[PDB]
Amino acid sequence: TVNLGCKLDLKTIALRARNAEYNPKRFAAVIMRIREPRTTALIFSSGKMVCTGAKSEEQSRLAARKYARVVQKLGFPAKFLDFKIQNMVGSCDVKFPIRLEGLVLTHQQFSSYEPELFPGLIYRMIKPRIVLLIFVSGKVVLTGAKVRAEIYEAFENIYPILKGFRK
DNA sequence: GAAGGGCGCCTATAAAAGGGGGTGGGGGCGCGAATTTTTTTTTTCGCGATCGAACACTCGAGCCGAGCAGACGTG
Repeated sequence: TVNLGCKLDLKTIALRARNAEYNPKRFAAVIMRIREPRTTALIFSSGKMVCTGAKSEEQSRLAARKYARVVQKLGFPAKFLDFKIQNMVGSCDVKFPIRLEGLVLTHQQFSSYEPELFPGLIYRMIKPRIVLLIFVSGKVVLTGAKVRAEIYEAFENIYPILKGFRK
């Protein structure tokens, strides 16, 4: 997220902008999307904006600055204030099938495998407090992170266990 | 045209931000919400209660008759 520091007129924005859309009857924020690092932003009337989609923190800082740029170019007193990363998402694969019934058995306290509902196992780490999604093919997705190290650490913890249930 | 293959959305997690929306916590006014029910019968009482209509005798105040006082007319 980032705060622009001033109030704006989203309808004018919607009118001016070329890569945006606005619908008060649907949602309050105006939606913008740029090809740079290919991203999307949520701009509030309050002066707050949210930026998602970047594949690195520098490019997200880059994209947000680019958004602040087009807002300036509209004639508005944009300010790059209070920039902060709120979440990071990662994934990887291990290339082998795995034992999930066992994993949920041996980690009952954390796991919440629901094969009926969502196909993969939901694992809630409490180290760098991270949420993982593990699938039978071996693919793994991670979220809840604030820095890359938490992903490597959370994965560094889970990888031996997973190899240990290899089929 | 029915049976089937293909395409694409669905649910899940996260996370924040703005505002509209749902439950309950608490409060309070209403007047219907009427549930109107035929009951369920159990009288067999059975007296002794209470209770208001029904009615008769006595007293008090006013009027009329007799007694008495005042006024009018004749001897």
